[PDB]
Amino acid sequence: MNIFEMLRIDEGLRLKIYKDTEGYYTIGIGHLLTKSPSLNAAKSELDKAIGRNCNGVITKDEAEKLFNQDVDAAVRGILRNAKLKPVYDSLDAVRRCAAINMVFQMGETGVAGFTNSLRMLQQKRWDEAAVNLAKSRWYNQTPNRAKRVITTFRTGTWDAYK
Ligand SMILES: Nc1ccc(CCCc2ccccc2)cc1
Repeated sequence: MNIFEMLRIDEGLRLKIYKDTEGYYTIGIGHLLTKSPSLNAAKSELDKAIGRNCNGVITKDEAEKLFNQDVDAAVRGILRNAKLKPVYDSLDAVRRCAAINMVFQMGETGVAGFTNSLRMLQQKRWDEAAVNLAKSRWYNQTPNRAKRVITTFRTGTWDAYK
């Protein structure tokens, strides 16, 4: 198991525009296109992302290209973030994957919330961090996925994905 296999489990693969768990137009392996309710706006974003006229449909190769870019972008965002980088650097490789997973799903908009979770993770207080992480809109709205990610932070193993 690695971050690509982990996020492929959590996000799936769909080759036509679909709505994500929040109702937002998405394609591929969890590639968010737009939060606008306009399907036309989403199709424009898709064409811009692929560099061709797609009318809402892509191939698996193209979905995987966006996926590689999106994982890369999540990592690079963690490393540029003054609050996230020290915690990320403090973690082992498996727990780093859990961190990338959360930033893939939610961007960096939830860093100020999760301040306390971040401190517990840096302190390696794993059971306490797991309790705090679950006290969240994230957990309530996507509980099965959050439970998998939280188990990964708690244990440093892939048990929740096997
Ligand atoms: N949006 C959002 C972004 C970040 C978090 C913090 C938990 C994940 C993480 C843990 C360690 C290092 C980097 C990221 C929560 C919400």
